[PDB]
Amino acid sequence: MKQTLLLVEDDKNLADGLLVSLEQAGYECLHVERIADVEPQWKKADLVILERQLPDGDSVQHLPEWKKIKDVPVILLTALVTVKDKVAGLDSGANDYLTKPFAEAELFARIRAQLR
Amino acid sequence: KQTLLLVEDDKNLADGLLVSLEQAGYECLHVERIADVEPQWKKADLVILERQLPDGDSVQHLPEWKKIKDVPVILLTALVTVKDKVAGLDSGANDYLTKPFAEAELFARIRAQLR
Repeated sequence: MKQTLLLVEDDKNLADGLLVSLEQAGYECLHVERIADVEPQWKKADLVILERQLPDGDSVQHLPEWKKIKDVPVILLTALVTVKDKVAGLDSGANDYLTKPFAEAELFARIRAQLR
Repeated sequence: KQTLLLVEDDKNLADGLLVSLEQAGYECLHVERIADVEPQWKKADLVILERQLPDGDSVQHLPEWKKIKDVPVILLTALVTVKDKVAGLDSGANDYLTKPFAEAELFARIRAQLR
């Protein structure tokens, strides 16, 4: 009875703070820190908050195959901020692309838009 | 064909933008005021919507229009703050792109909303 967000983030300090705000807002959260660990949790998520710069590669390269598993909204959240990065991320299947540093208020609003 | 409705009173911007959108294979409808939006709404597969129009702020009218038809809406404006973005998105917009923008980014975001 809560919408489940999958957060894929290897910056521990950021995820720590973000997960508290998301949980306080009433979301159920799953936290993964590597590309190798995304698939087992993918089907449980109602929306994926996905960083690109992960310890085992670039998640945008794996996003099309994840989309084949389940078509959930995906918001890329990364410090790869150029227009070329954004075009690459969105054309690989992402529904939105929020740059780091970001405002939690914007991330919350973009989550709502994807789940309405 | 996929039909785009552009709501833009900056004539020079719309002029150049409409040429790129038509060249990419989209059919385009151009509106320059809020009063001229409703008749075109139902024809659009996606609305590219500026906020700052001669007859007001379209964010005030966006919830109304969403009740007519739930079309993808990308706000395109120079109201660039988090407060503006939050207000725009919570009023029903699916995406919010700030001015100045890159046509390449807008094209990708148009694709994301229509797939």
